[PDB]
Amino acid sequence: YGILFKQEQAHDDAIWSVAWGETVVTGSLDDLVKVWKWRDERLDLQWSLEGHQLGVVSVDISHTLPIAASSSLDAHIRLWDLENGKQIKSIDAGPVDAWTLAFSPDSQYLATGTHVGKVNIFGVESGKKEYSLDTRGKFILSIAYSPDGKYLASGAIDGIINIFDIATGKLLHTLEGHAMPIRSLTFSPDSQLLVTASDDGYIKIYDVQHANLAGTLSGHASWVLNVAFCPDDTHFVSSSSDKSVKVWDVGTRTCVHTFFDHQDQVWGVKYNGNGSKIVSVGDDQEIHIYDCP
Repeated sequence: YGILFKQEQAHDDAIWSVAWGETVVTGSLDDLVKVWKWRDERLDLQWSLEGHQLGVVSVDISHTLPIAASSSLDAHIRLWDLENGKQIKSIDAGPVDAWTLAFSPDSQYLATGTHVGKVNIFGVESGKKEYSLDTRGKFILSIAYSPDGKYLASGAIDGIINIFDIATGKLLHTLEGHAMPIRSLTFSPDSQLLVTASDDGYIKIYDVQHANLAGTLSGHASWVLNVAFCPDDTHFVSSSSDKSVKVWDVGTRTCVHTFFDHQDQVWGVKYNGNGSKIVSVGDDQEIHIYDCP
């Protein structure tokens, strides 16, 4: 493991979210969505996407199509054409009704968490709200689709996690788990495990089928801001307010590596397509790319 490339001043304010598709997409409070090309060991900026009127909260990239989606504090979601750097369309989510974004496995739907306790599912082609999942709870700070397309999970500001059945729209389970905010959750590539991160500094691992807690990892000294899975289905990576990025072994439930070369909160981490690179972004406005064996 090791630091491979650093882009200083990637953005002009905090970068809260990043997605890896060759192509890295970053969302920042400076209002911009930037598209970066990872090629021959280098990162180089391709597009600077203007349109949002206020800071960007979340971004995602479609798995099948060359598009990215951003949500912003300006109450809009924008879809972006990655091939030519232009905006496809802009959707009025509503005031604080658009926090974190995620494309569905097939990129026909885009889900967003709301301040009112709902997960709003938007249609990529139609631009309209196609349906809503209701937790009946509190500010939803994280959402995740299970790769297999069977489930959606949402983590709330008061520590409640909800697992929905995406084909019936019914709430299948509601977990107490944490009592602090859950700013990130992610399903594993085989859709069997659900890993959740929390302000309490603990990462919790749930089996999805039985819905029970499998383990808890200590290792972050402050808020866990992000968790993301390695394609090889065994590793995941976490980032935190404590300025560190950690790589974990799902099987042994232990830390394999920590990177400390960030000087502020690290908000975003993802593995690339073959799990040989990790990208990290945060408050220090830098993009780091790490090499993995």
